[PDB]
Amino acid sequence: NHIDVLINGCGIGGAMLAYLLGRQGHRVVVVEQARRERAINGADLLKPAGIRVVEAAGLLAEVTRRGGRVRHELEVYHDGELLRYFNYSSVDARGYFILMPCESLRRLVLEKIDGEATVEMLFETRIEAVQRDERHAIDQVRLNDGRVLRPRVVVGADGIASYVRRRLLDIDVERRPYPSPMLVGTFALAPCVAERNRLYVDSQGGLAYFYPIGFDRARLVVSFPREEARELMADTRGESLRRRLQRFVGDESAEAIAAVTGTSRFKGIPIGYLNLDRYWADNVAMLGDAIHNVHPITGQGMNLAIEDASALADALDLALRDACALEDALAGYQAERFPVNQAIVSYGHALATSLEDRQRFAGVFDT
Ligand SMILES: Cc1cc2nc3c(=O)[nH]c(=O)nc-3n(C[C@H](O)[C@H](O)[C@H](O)COP(=O)(O)OP(=O)(O)OC[C@H]3O[C@@H](n4cnc5c(N)ncnc54)[C@H](O)[C@@H]3O)c2cc1C
Ligand SMILES: Nc1ccccc1C(=O)CC(=O)O
Repeated sequence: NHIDVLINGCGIGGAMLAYLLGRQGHRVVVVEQARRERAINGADLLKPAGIRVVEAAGLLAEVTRRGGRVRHELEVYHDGELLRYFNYSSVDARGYFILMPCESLRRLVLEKIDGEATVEMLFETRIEAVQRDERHAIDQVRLNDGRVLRPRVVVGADGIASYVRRRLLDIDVERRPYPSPMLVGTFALAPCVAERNRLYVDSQGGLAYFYPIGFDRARLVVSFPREEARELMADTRGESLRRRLQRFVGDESAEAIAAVTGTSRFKGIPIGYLNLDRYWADNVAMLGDAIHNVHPITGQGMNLAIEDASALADALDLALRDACALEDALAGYQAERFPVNQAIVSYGHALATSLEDRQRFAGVFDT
């Protein structure tokens, strides 16, 4: 019943890790509490560092074949006037980003895992209990199907409310909510949205970000102070939201506003602030939202899960092929990822708290 790696969670992070380890013939069991087909919804953005992972995994061609869109521009408006235009390819030819729904990319990765004979995905399954040895390493894990496994490594890829973090590592994280929630809705695609990503903010705390997703749809991500957000979502025919948008979204995006036909299909987006001091202990390591939570205004939640998965796959491959001890590989993982994750967590908070103040917001961008 010896395996190399037990991964708790089959989100984008855990799926990517499973796939990269499986490609090397490592014996992997992935435990996921949900059904495989549970349509989750998540982040839509891949940044250059995430794209590098997807490309190295051999998946980049397939991403655009399945509705992923290459982009290299963003317009940012404040109080209806253009504050910044960013052209990410204006120095770096490979500066581009990709818009790809998390669930589409995850389905692609699962299709690859289906072809890897050393990886076993267990859906509608959870860990029940673990047993530690005299060195304090997890050596036996019992699942709620009664299966017992003996993994060399246990990974928490189990997201924002990580079971591994809370129940195996005994970490409690301080909750510090933001006063403005964020919501995302999917609408018909207007030509203006097809043309260029446009982010709008105003001095009263409003945010509206319009961008295309898949072949023939568009997202609108909004943020308002909580009580206002409540009132705008309550008028379900969308008239209050559309008129609030018209206060800070100019006519370039008028057709995108008109596409907002109601509010009933908006979904909340979680908003945390976290970067754990330790990404690992003993033979247990964590990735993605289990270890950090970035403000979703950064767009980077999926991207950082993928970057972490790739780093952790590198570290675990070294340890499992006996190129170094596990504790040294896990320390190297943390050395590599902690600074990157820390910068984006700090930057997300700096963006979210500067929105209303035009000069400060611009200053956060310039870095
Ligand atoms: C609707 C929505 C919109 C979002 N939009 C944005 C955005 O605009 N910008 C942004 O930066 N981020 C956004 N996010 C956050 C982003 O998707 C996450 O950062 C990303 O999914 C993290 O990936 P992960 O693999 O670490 O965790 P997840 O994708 O959360 O995957 C974790 C997996 O673990 C499983 N799991 C949990 N507990 C257990 C258990 N006990 N046993 C077994 N399995 C378990 C879950 O079922 C899940 O499949 C959004 C999230 C949502 C839901
Ligand atoms: N990148 C962003 C910038 C401002 C507001 C929201 C987002 C996102 O929410 C993108 C995503 O869905 O990953």
